[PDB]
Amino acid sequence: STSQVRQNYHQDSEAAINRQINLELYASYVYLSMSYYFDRDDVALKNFAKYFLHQSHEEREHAEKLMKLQNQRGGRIFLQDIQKPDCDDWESGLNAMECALHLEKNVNQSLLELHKLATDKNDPHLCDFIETHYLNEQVKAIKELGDHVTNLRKMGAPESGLAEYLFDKHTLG
Amino acid sequence: STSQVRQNYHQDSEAAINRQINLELYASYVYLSMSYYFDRDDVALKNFAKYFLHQSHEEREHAEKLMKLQNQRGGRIFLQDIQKPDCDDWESGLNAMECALHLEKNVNQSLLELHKLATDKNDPHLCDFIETHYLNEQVKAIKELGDHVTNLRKMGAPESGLAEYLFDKHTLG
Amino acid sequence: STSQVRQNYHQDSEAAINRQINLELYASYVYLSMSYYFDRDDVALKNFAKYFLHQSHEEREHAEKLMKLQNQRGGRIFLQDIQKPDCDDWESGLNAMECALHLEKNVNQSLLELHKLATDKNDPHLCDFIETHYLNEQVKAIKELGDHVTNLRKMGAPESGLAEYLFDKHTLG
Amino acid sequence: STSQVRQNYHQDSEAAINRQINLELYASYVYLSMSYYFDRDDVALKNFAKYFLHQSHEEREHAEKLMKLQNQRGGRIFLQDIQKPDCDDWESGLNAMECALHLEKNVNQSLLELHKLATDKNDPHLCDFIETHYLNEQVKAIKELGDHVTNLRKMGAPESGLAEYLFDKHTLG
Amino acid sequence: STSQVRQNYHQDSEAAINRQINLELYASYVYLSMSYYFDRDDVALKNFAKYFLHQSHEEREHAEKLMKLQNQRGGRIFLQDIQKPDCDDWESGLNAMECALHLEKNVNQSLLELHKLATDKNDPHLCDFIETHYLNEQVKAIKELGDHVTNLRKMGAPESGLAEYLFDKHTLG
Amino acid sequence: STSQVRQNYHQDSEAAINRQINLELYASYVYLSMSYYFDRDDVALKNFAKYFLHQSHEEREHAEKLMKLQNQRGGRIFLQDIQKPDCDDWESGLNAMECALHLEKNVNQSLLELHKLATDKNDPHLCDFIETHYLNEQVKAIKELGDHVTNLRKMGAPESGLAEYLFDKHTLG
Ligand SMILES: [Mg+2]
Ligand SMILES: [Mg+2]
Ligand SMILES: [Mg+2]
Ligand SMILES: [Mg+2]
Ligand SMILES: [Mg+2]
Ligand code: NA
Ligand code: NA
Ligand code: NA
Ligand code: NA
Ligand code: NA
Ligand code: NA
Repeated sequence: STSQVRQNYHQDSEAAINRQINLELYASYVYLSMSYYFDRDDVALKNFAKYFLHQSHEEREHAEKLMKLQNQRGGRIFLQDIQKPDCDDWESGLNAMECALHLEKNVNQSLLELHKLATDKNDPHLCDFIETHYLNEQVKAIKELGDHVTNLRKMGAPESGLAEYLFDKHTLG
Repeated sequence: STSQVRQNYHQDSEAAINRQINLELYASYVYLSMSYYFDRDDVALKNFAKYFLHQSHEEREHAEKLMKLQNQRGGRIFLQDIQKPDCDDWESGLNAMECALHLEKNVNQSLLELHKLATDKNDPHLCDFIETHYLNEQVKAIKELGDHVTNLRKMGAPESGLAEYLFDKHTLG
Repeated sequence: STSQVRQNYHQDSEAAINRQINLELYASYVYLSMSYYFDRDDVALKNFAKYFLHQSHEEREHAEKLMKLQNQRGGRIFLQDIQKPDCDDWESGLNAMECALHLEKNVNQSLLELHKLATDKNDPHLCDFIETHYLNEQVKAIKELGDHVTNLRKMGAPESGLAEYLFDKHTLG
Repeated sequence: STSQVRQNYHQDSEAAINRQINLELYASYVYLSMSYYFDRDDVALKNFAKYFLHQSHEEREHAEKLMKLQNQRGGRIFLQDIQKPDCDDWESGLNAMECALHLEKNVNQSLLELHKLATDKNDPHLCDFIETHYLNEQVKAIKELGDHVTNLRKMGAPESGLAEYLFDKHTLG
Repeated sequence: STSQVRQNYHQDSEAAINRQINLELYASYVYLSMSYYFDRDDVALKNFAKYFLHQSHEEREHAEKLMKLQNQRGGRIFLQDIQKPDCDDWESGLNAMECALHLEKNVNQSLLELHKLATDKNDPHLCDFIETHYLNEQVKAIKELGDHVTNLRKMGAPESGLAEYLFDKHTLG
Repeated sequence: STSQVRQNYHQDSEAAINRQINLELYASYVYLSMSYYFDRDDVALKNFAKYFLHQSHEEREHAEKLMKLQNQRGGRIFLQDIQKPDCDDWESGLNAMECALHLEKNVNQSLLELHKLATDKNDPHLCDFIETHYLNEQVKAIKELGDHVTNLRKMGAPESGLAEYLFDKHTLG
């Protein structure tokens, strides 16, 4: 039953990786929803749409890298349903950015818990994997989203539709 | 409530498009599962894995094009859960190819029903969208998968592991 | 007696590094033996020979990097005899691949013990060195060897000499 | 009061980062002093001057990267006075190299304490940041300075002014 | 005790140069603080940050040129502590620009007093050094900062966060 | 039992080749030790280190060519332990060069005895192999090492650390 390659890879770590895969696919789905919200004719913020579509594809890449890791370590991928996102209508550029920030922090928290588990199970390869490929990416993503939210609020989003328009053009464009 | 762009776009068509989006995302998820099955150390068919990963990304593209369609027509995207695939373990290159063929035919059937609905609602734009972007793609994909299955069976898959090895190399490589 | 550069470098870590150097040189020697086994006129698998020769040189590189580390930290290299490999005759491509897999897992285990020691001695530079340069290399090597073994067995190695021939050509060539 | 981006970032870590920023700016100032000591007409070792000026700029870069980190994590930079260096006159190429070595080891010790704090506060992002960007840089810098000091002493520095002259030319030039 | 190169270089001029070096390093430190203030997630004006970082590096260059001068004339550099800047939080783009303008005028005044001393000590080399490298630089910098402040105020900074956003984009970007 | 390719290849020649393989691997190991001795922070002669590392790799190449020979003739490689070198500390550039010279002469003597055996067994292929690939290489290496030793001694090595420094720079650099 044991993979010929498996070494120093705890069942709890394997399970946590499967959970993280699902979470990354979920985040991808959330970003896809946001992107196409901004593609609506009654919202029409092309660069918001592009930004979130880019994030969606990036999250899918993160999930696939975790799947690759799972196979590298001799664990077995078990996929679960990808839940639909919490909203169909994201209301505004600012609200979408805040929800993205919240999502990224939730993903980061899950990654930190995964690192804690890896550390507890004395799995330095897994710890280094998380550090190298995920934790700094998360910190940068959170910082960028925070910068965006700060700018939007100072510009007067979301009540100033001019604010979101010019943000779309000058930051995201 | 009505989109400013909406014209000749029936509610039933909008709903059918949302269903098709979900089905395309589901197919993408199935192909992702198959790809990483072939990436397992105890299966180790790199070109099967690559082939199915390519199909997964292509299905995602199909879903995104349907979402773009929905917004172009002034319908509203409503996402649903993406169900996990039917299998974790796809057993063999041949079995995976047969399941892919079955999936593609199911997707094609849904597209045909969508076309029938479009036709019944006198929506020529939608009809030609389906015809141009989807139906021929499906026919080609089904033909290719059928060719693959035929070759694998004649080669002696799945009991002849040499068969799958050489197919991986010479057809998919 | 203390090196002018030495800082936060425990004697036990220095000794463990010297042991790892020896183990890496040993692995290099094993791979050299395997390579030239496949170069025999009665075995004659040129790409097996090339593959194992590449691995031999890579292991030598790993040893030299550990020696460089030892000097960087102000430890002192103490070399030991490099034991001859366990076999002169590696029997088959499959058997050689299995022995390589076993060897790589043994090297990985030694590296994990070294990381544990570094962690216990609060030596983050050494831990990061092991993580960055060794642990992922080992995981990849083990995964690749496992893929090779899986393919050979499915193809019918080692009784099917056609199996090894075609593997030599299509995977290793 | 809490930054919107802040997550898993302890106040003690924030304070330790501010201290490290100050220490890096201090090291930059020390190297600046040494550089321009060697630029004096009565010392006139152009390549010593260039070497230490390069080190000064590098230390400034290290400080700025720590400031960037502080903002990335949602901590707040608090700058302090940069103390003047301990010497105006560094006496000789050898003495300057020894003082540089001592300084670099002090910086390294501070970084190791910072890593210990990060580890104790379960901050893997901060630990990885220190490991990736600082610890190996410090080990290399210490090794290089030790090599320089060894060469100077063997050449006969600082009493052999020919020694320092030829070292300036052939190693640092 | 007298440098072999020293000629027509008064002790008072040497002391005034040392004071100017300190002032230039101080200005560099102020600009560094401002830059990283604008890099905060709750301020997030990337081009303000870049502008002030550029100014910081330029001020460091000015200090180093004065140190080079000191050695060229055969004076001796005596470094002092670099005081921390007056603020940690610069409040706004406009406020930072006004503080920068005030700082630059203070630096200019010190340069003018230095020139006056040079003139009084009949040091034409020093006078022309100041004139060539510093005074026009100061005049330009003061004019640029004044233009910036004027624009920000007319745009409605600092209460109009849109003002600072668009200034960051169109002037500083 | 006899290789299908074996022709005019005496068992005594096969055994002597196996001994020579071991001797070449031993020489490689000696040079590796010397190289990393010169890489020590308290020795710090980078070009000595590079020179001996080059020699180490060259000796490995010589061993591999002998292994290739063995298989070409239809003999069978039997590897033995590679003994650790006689010293951990090579004391000086001059002492290392003298030990290298002694080693090379020992290798040359073994080659000459091998040639004598080949000649006695009327093996012209083996004789010309030795002549073409080994004997002149040895003569050149011995001459070069002798030149190095002569220069070092005349320069005043090993008591004149300046001697070794300048030799490292100008001959080996
Ligand atoms: Mg505008
Ligand atoms: Mg074939
Ligand atoms: Mg790490
Ligand atoms: Mg010379
Ligand atoms: Mg003038
Ligand atoms: Na992610
Ligand atoms: Na499709
Ligand atoms: Na290795
Ligand atoms: Na530093
Ligand atoms: Na200035
Ligand atoms: Na040789």
